[PDB]
Amino acid sequence: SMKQTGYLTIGGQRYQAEINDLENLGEMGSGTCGQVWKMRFRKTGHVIAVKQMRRSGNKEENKRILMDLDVVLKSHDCPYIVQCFGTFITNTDVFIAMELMGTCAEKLKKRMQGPIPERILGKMTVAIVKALYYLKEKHGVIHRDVKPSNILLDERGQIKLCDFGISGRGCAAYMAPERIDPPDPTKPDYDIRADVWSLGISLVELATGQFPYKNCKTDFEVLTKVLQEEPPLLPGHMGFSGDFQSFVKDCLTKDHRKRPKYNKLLEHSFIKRYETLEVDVASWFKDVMAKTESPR
Repeated sequence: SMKQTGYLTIGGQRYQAEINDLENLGEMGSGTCGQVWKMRFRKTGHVIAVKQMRRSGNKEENKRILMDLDVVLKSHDCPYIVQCFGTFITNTDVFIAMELMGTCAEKLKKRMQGPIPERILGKMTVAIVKALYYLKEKHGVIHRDVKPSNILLDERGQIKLCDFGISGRGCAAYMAPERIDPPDPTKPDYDIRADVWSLGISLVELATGQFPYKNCKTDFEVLTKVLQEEPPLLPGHMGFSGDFQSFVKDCLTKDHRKRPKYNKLLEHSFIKRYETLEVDVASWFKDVMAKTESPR
């Protein structure tokens, strides 16, 4: 069992450590200053993310950080969920040391300014489905907020579900029909199928480089399109495999009673393919970052 405070376990090795052992390399991402830091563990050279939860901080927020951390700590055996290396507890702060990902899919799309290849999305789909399934099966957690910002990638070619909100209960953009409008009054609660829909939308957005409801000027207009319009499917003339089109058509079934749960999606040929097909996500990632690098 991982040493949950005063230690960092990284690689397979446990290191006694404390906050002064980390060099602060600044905000982990744009406007993350004061709260999530990129830091270098001086003893090993590892560069990690450190979330700083101030004791004086917002209480609801700290409650969510703690719930999410509880789930991350008990998700040590899931390869598809970002890992906690350890924590440091001082009189004024908790520092939560996390795996450092390069970017989320939302920032990746913004930086790319175009379609993300099918092969990359195949590996992504496998990782995220397996992460969501693990969460529900092991921890009883319905994620409730699947979208590109919660899908993380790195230069090692790993693709993992973000810790943010990973404990479950704008991005109304990704809301399933039945979540917008529970078709049964007497049994109103959406379930994991609503996250399936969100995954489908996310895939189409990433595959095309266009959010499927882009021409909407208000959040409510987007909800009206989700309900009134045919599900926004993959185009037929971008060379997408029939497996990918099917996978997405399945995820985007409007009638949630006919939409696959994770168990069923894990049988899909799209997933079976990308479980075993070798895809060099690492090289791809490094290449596209290099091609889109702005001078310092």
